[PDB]
Amino acid sequence: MIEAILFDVDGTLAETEELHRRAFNETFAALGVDWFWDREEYRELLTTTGGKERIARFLRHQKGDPAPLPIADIHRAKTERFVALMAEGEIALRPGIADLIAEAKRAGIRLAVATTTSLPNVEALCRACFGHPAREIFDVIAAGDMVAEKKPSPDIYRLALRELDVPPERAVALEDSLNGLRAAKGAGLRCIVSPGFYTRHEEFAGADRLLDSFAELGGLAGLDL
Repeated sequence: MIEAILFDVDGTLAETEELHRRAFNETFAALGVDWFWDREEYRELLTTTGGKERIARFLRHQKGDPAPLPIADIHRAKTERFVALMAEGEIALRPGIADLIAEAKRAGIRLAVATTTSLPNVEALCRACFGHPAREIFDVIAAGDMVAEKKPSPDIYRLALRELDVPPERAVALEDSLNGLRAAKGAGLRCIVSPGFYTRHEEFAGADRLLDSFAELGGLAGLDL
């Protein structure tokens, strides 16, 4: 039985990371520092999950301007920009996502996000893509600093499962990245992977299904096999 479906957010519900990159760059520009993350560098920086963590890693190694503000302050400013960007643009859910979530709801299946993205990021996506606050879409929101150890650690998925009160055998995860797959699998979850722009280069050995589009599931039916 599928009692619950768990979703990563960025790269799974919607293709958002390019917008995140824009928000980072426009933030650095706004602060007047010489930092710029191009697509190539951002692809590498995405192996560090967590916004603050990604900023920290970069600032530990980069040779340009020193940080003018602490990590958290930079991330807050970037978050405000991302939230604004989500509100104005026309971000679409990835193919198949809307239909799967509607099917699940009709079927009395609970939905959760398990993500390294922050809560304001989740809210922004839900408002823009679903037209409703996150709590109206997802029964359980496990996000950001709610756990100490980020993906590939399974901790965020363990938290999500604990809050859902659903054991892994009655749940399934949808992911877009290797770190995500590893985190789901470490929590004992079957995991459906469909990569996005920034993770198409990765390898997903051990994914229960690997798809070009979540639409290939044909909804709930594709989760059983």
